[PDB]
Amino acid sequence: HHHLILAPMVRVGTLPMRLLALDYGADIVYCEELIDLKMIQCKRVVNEVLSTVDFVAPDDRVVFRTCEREQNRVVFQMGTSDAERALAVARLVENDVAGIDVNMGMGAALLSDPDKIEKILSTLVKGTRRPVTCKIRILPSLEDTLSLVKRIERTGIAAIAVHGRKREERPQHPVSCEVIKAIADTLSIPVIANGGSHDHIQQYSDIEDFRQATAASSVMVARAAMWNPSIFLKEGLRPLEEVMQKYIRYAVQYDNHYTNTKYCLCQMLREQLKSPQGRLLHAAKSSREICEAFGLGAFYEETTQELD
Ligand SMILES: Cc1cc2nc3c(=O)[nH]c(=O)nc-3n(C[C@H](O)[C@H](O)[C@H](O)COP(=O)(O)O)c2cc1C
Ligand SMILES: [Cl-]
Repeated sequence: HHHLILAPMVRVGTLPMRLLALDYGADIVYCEELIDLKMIQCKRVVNEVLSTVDFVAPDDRVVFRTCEREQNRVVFQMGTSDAERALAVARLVENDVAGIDVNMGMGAALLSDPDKIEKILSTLVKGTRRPVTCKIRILPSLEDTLSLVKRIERTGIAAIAVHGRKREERPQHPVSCEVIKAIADTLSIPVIANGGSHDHIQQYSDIEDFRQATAASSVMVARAAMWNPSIFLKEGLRPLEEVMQKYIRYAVQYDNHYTNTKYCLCQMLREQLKSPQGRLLHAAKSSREICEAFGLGAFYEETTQELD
């Protein structure tokens, strides 16, 4: 069995989506990118009410929320440009996560500064027992990409995710499978293929096809999982209505901010946002209003009473 990974996605990658992807067969779940400058201000809070581990900012906002169900499968992705700050964030979350990822697709800007990438990654590798990973974008020239990935490997990281697109490449531009294959061949660490949604990934069987075309260790899915998290289910895609209700149940059970639930459902609805249900969802001013838009009003009242 080759690993099915939920790609890190800002706003999308909150707890309900990670748990939903796990239900449908994802082996590893990356969280949304969280900026180190925000994380360093947080305190670890055990939440008995929700049975979660919360990372709470001084304004009482829960920045990251995790639970036991995903403890051995959640990869924390940080946005960082400083090694000491990166390590302090890693030290905060390491007991509640299975991996620490560094965003290098801060982000794309880091690829132009390999001394910084190297400093941050080597500091993380030496500072935590958790496997350290990074997610990169391919460089304009193959030789530069190959030198870069070898230099990153020499830091001691556990694996590398490769989005087969260059910094200036829009989602409409095709992915470079041949470049991902060149990286996988030159490295002894696992290489995770990425950048395959829509153009290559529309159904489950497409995942293994993308892995074989890139000769990679595993596949990381973003857009296709965002549109329908049941993309990870070997038996085939589940009806969207069924997936959205399953999503809302987790959003309510783990007290997800209604604007975040609304955003994730909007991403799944796509063209169906013009339907009466898509309209009810856009108008929703609370979690109860999202639930009533999807026939989960009674579930909301029952769940709420138990949590209160
Ligand atoms: C809504 C959205 C948010 C994203 N946020 C992140 C992020 O937090 N971290 C990251 O490294 N990449 C982020 N990405 C990039 C994806 O992880 C991924 O590299 C890209 O979508 C290509 O994979 P795909 O073809 O499976 O969608 C984001 C992509 C989308 C669609
Ligand atoms: Cl990216």
